[PDB]
Amino acid sequence: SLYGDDVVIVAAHRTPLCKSKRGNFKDTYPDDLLAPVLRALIEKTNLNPSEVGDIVVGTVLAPGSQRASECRMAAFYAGFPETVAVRTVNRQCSSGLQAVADVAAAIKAGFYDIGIGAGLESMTTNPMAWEGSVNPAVKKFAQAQNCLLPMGVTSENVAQRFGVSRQEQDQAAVDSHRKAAAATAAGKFKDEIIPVKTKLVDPKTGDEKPITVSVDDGIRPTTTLASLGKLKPVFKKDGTTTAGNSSQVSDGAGAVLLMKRSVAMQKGLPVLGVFRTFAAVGVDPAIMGIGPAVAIPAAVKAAGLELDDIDLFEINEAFASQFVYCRNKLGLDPEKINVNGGAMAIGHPLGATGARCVATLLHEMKRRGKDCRFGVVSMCIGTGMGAAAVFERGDGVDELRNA
Amino acid sequence: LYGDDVVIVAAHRTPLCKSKRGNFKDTYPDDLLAPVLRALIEKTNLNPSEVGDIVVGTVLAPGSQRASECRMAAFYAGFPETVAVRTVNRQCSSGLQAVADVAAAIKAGFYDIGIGAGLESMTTNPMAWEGSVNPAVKKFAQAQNCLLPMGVTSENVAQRFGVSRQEQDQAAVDSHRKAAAATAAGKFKDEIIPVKTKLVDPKTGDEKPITVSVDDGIRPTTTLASLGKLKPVFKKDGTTTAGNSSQVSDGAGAVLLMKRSVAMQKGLPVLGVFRTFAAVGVDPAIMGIGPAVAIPAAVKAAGLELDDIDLFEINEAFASQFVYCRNKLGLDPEKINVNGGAMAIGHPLGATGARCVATLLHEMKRRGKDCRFGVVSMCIGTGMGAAAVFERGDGVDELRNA
Repeated sequence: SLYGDDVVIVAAHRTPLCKSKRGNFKDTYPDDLLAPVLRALIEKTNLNPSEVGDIVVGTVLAPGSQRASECRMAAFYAGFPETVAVRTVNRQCSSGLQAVADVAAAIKAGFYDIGIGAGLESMTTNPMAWEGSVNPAVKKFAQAQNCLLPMGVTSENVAQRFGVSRQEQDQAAVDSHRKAAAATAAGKFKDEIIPVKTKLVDPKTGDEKPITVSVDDGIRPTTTLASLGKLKPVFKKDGTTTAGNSSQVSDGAGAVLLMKRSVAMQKGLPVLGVFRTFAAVGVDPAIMGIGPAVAIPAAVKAAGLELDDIDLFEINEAFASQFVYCRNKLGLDPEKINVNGGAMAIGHPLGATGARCVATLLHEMKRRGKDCRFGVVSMCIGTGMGAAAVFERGDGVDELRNA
Repeated sequence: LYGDDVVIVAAHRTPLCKSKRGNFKDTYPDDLLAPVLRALIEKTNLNPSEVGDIVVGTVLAPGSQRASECRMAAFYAGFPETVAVRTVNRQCSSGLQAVADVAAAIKAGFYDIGIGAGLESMTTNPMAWEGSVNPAVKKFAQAQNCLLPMGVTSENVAQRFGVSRQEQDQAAVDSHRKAAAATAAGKFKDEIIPVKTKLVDPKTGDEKPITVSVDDGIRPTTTLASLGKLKPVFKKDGTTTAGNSSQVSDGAGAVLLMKRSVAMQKGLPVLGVFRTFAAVGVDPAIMGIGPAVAIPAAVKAAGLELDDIDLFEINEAFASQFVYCRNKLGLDPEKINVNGGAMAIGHPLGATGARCVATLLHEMKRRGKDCRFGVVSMCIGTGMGAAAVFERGDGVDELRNA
């Protein structure tokens, strides 16, 4: 593997993430979430958009064709010419990270030299609901039947099977809001976030007003064990999974600009990160939350590393039950995980998460300096999968600062 | 025979059947995909746990549900829980995109073996927009043009480039004639996996077991006269009809790819070699021109000239654009869709790009070493083209027992 052939990240950005239905993107079309982050990649690197080989968008809930069309339209809004192709990918909860891995694979394979891996979801717009009938033949395959379990039921399965208590779950949620509030106040999301200029429509009156959205509106600084303790189980009468220890339903987008190192160098673009490895593995659909416990070791091993060699993690907080389980199972230092908070506090627009987390991870690794050399993005995946990617810290920031 | 080449060791498809009225009208999408996934591992005697990913190109359904359905299909096919699955969507090219994604992943070192597949049940999933359109589209002409009916872009191509009604209808006549001849000669037997399913009789309401083994959309009695009776579908004065457009269909295709060195280790004969892939953007208003741009790109990348291509599978989305692309590129009509195309056998959107790899490679196999290079290509809704160059595999010639 030649140095100049490394797949590097030269920019990684995200919209704020907002609460679906009631939050600040409730009246914002999906294409208007994606376009700003696509445009930002171009504008921040001064890249001619015609040089982009593909735009790959992880996105989960919408009718396939309409959403792929919306992504094409977003690229046009963002100033891309007709010559730049666009596509979507779906590996459920991992889709945004899958998109980034697809671009890395395509560059490594010599399909093109520059690509955009993005993620997009408007959970305001698209409900999570099965349409039409289920093949009765599913009765013959128990694991296929288990693909139909509500995600929240798999959460309860994990908590029950592995003994994750209500307090452990709620504590993780308290920690997520604390860290997210602290990071926001400390300016730690300023670099990654692209503010979105949109509007709010009053359903009561019909009045519209503009708003510029810059912060993740799901963070609740008053979240405590006591407040979380009052919430009722959502999926099981004597259960432990609640709205307060599950990811938030959210709207948002993320985008990452990747290219061959040699191309970045020729263009004089500071390197934010280097893509190293990616793993996507199957696990029991009934306990899909265990995904990261299997995927992280796979990706880390592929990189020639051990778990102790990873300095920072973005492990999605789909449910506190499975987040806590994975952290404990892998024996990871809690202080190295979701250091600026996670999806319980800032939300989980399904397709956006995997891509936006690359931005959150890399910008944090950037700020933490050269010792924060390796980072992992990982998440569990509905229907029983885990994905993980290993990234290496770029030196662009240091070279600029010490110029 | 470089050990790192991405090779195809098996490529198969279901029959393709007319949506709503054809033989898969009562067949769930998972039951279209499962048989082809199973066939890939049975025919190669491969333990399914060795497959690194199953990537399914599929277009019309709600994303999450269909990705779930694909995981379910893999379970039906006998794959273990450890094998991951995902879907991709680049509209009409999705099935070919899936194959390219697997080739890229293998080349990149992500895994050594993968399945690229395509699936569509157009019986199950309508092509209709949901919710409102963003008012912003009015400010971006090219974005607005993404909302044009595919059939309107067909008219745009026919009018702009002067493709007559007769030229369009003749391509359809040819497609049915070739498909009929190929079916009768048994030329689809290698690629087709018969599907055991159920059919509800439209007149009696009885349910019967059937085995579907042939494409049910072929109409050997198709003539210029019969096509002439048809009325334009998209414009009152149009030349695009149901008869010179692809059929709306249900079906699936799947391709098993691996590093050459792994195929060699396992003693698996090589059906084809993946060489190059291009996906390019074009004017949405004339999306049908996709192949005229994508084919030269993929061929150039492979170090070849157009004349070096021995066989083409260029999707017959609309005779208008099919004829345009054939003419624009100056291709030998005799080397394109030699066993018929989508006007005769159908176009289940996501399945087409994958099933065409099977159609292409099995024909290159039968045609012998002279048929060395082939291309799969198609236009893409919203204004893209895709093309892949494949090389004919040497099959048993490279094995230990050669």
